[PDB]
Amino acid sequence: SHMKYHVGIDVGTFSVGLAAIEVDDAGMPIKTLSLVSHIHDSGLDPDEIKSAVTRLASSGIARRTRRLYRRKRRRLQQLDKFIQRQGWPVIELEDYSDPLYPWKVRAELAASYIADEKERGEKLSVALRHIARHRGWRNPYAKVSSLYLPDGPSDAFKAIREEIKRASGQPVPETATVGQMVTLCEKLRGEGGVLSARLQQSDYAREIQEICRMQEIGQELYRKIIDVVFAAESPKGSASSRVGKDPLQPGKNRALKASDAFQRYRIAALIGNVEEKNLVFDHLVNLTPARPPTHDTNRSIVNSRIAPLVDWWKTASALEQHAMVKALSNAEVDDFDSPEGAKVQAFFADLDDDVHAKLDSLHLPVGRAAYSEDTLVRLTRRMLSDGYTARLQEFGIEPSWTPPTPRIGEPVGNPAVDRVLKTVSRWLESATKTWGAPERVIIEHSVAWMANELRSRVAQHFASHGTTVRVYRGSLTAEGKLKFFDGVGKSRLDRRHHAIDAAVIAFTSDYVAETLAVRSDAEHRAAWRVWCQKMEKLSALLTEDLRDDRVVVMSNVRLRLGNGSAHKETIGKLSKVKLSSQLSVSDIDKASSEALWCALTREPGFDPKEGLPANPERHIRVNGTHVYAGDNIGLFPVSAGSIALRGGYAELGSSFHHARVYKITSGKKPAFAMLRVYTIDLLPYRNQDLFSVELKPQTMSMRQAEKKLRDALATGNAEYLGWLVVDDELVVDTSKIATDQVKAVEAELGTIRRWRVDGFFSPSKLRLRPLQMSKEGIKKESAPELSKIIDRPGWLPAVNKLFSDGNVTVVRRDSLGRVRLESTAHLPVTWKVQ
RNA sequence: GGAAAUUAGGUGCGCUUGGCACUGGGGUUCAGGAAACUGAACCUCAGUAAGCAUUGGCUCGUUUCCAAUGUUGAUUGCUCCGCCGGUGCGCCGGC
DNA sequence: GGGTAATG
DNA sequence: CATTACCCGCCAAGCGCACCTAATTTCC
Ligand SMILES: [Zn+2]
Repeated sequence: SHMKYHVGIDVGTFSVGLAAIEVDDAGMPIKTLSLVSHIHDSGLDPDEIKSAVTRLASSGIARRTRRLYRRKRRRLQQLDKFIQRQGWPVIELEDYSDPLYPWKVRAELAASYIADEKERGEKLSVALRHIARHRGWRNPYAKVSSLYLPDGPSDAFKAIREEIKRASGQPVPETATVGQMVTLCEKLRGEGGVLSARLQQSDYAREIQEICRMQEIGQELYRKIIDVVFAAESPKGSASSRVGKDPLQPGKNRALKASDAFQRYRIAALIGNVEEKNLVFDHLVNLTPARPPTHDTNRSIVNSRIAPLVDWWKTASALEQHAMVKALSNAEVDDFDSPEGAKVQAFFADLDDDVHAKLDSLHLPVGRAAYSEDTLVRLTRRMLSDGYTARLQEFGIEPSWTPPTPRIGEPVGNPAVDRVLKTVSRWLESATKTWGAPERVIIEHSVAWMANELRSRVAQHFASHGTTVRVYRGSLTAEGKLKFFDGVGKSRLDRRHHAIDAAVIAFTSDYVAETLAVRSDAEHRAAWRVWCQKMEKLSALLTEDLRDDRVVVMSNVRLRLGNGSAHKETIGKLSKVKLSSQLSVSDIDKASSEALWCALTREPGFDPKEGLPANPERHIRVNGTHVYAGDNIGLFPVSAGSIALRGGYAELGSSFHHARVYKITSGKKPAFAMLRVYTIDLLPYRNQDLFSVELKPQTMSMRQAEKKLRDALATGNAEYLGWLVVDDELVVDTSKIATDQVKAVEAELGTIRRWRVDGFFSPSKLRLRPLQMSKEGIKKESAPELSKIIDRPGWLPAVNKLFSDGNVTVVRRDSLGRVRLESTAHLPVTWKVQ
């Protein structure tokens, strides 16, 4: 389009004010193109009760924990295979009748020799498998070899040792293993017994060591046992995948600190910051001996006084010892592929058991450089042959060069920031592809990192079209006569003020920018006269849009199947009932599986009202498994939707993906019901349209549904009209269906016809809140009805009452806030409930 | 304003571990009982999202079974389908 | 904050 | 139908990648 306009962007803590106003050729506002107060969830996990935990954070904890249980099972499987290769038997502890049998064996093995070769191996296998389960803690980067010569007893070991001395009275504070202290007590696990059990793997390795001495087990096998019992993956190269990149040379990973490159680079940087001959002379001394810098890694390596290491350092080539640096640093992956690293790795086998612990005491510098190894070396070479100035000539980079920025929507790692970045990119792209590029983009308001990154990302994005981009401080930003919901001029309750503040921001001249912050030069005064002429012209446009309610308050919706944890974490005991018992319809709907529900509901004696009568001769098949009248079956003890899990059960919670809306034509009068679809009932149909997935009556979603809707679906009197999702926008006529507290809100604040879907409260009730309002605007002098409707729990209308007499329309919008009535791309579309 | 090296500090995540809690199997010892039995402490093993993918099986399941291995399973808010746009069939983005 | 279970 | 009480699993460890803030020397 040939229209010229300005763009104002207001960044809030949980909102984004987006504004674009058509501007005259001189600078006067003409028409408002798009006013949007975009609200976001800050990327937070809804199931974390507002402890400021994002989905990314909780996903990672679940991801790592899920792997932890897998890694723990692999260890115990490998230990059993290691025990069987030694001719020892893998005996289960439930075979022995003594519940404390593993503790007795661990104390017996650490005291005297065991005669029988069979009994000695059977009890060693019992003691080893037990220590592996509760094996204490070690530094994750410390390798197994750090335990071949275990360290002295930990502070926790000494603390527990004195604890038994007090409770038992008879102490042995000398050469006592963990097993033989505990054995004489005859409540360990928990807060009370092991006093939080802040133990160490070295303490358990010491117990294993003494067991090996008593059973005539040399170091050749003790070491091999320590390898298996204390096996663990290392977090060595865990950070190697998320390393930044060189701006000058994109494809190369950033240089690693404590490398011969960076160290020889670093001191070259300081001398340059003249004597164009004596540069290299000074550098020679600085290389090989605020304070001056040095080749810190080489100094740290030699001083270590590790006799076997120092011999390798001089004999190894510069490239060979470069691999030694990567292997010792906690940020690099050991390779075993190149010959160099294979030599370093081969050296890592022959060292004595006393050498290993000395390696962990050594500390190399940690960090990353801005450029990359090849660029690090190349500039020192060019630095040597010269006296920034040294850096310029290497790349043919025009001196004004700054490292480029990614696309606007490129995520940065912070979930709250990535919400804004992706939103601003989407809106500008929709704005650009409609009215072309803008003339000015002005951005306003820890969170300032967003605003800075926006300007940089936006400026490069619009560099071709010559668009000015500016940021301003929040205090300078704030420095009218508009009518909002709660007050005049200013408002914290009305969410439309975010777009209004963004509109004013699109018209802040830089000469006005000085005086605005100043108020909290002759030409500066000429600007103010032009400015007020624009502002007074702008004020009229927003009043109309505020009156016509053209300011759009909106948020995105989440339609994918995955949405946090799929059920509650607490597990409860199931209810077991003999099959011959009397089973009402309520009892059958509490069955722990769908197959059980089908077997019970397909019985001949089943009645849709009375259920199943007591019958000592009823026969039931569940997944080919026959169940007699004398067998127990599992039922949920609660009416809540749940799943059988880990022997017991767990409640599904608020894990609704979407809710479907039905019209029930029963002949009496058309009624409206609602089906809340659980996330779990859409798992087998992940690859389909979730809103068209045929849910079967056996699914929990169906059984938890309003009974009226269930009978209608079984007869064909329920018409699927559409689906709702959390953060969907509704238009509601509250004249006939508003509750008393809603009307009290509406009387004080005006009729509220735009509502937002915040939850699916009951199988028959919605959770709605006013779309354009925020809780922070509720003052102490306000009415208590506002806190009920806006804060908690909100308007909770019945689905049938709301849709029958509310004249409700579900409103979906595009990125510019415009109502979307039809879509070629099969995107969510506005529809009317009728 | 910005960039490099620095000293001080913060935020956000990444990786591997350590303890519990919960449910299930087992076991011992108690409390109360005349007993049958309850119930409580402990100890031990196991599960620790639901699932999805591959392989191989069964009684081959619209009551969707079993076993092994892997898992990015839960960031990226318009699922799926479709059309473009980048990217290393898939990922990201736009409608 | 969400929902369930339980009252008006 | 509307309204209200009450329910939700937690705590450590060492390290490293990213980014930001406040200062000093150069240089753009
Ligand atoms: Zn049968």
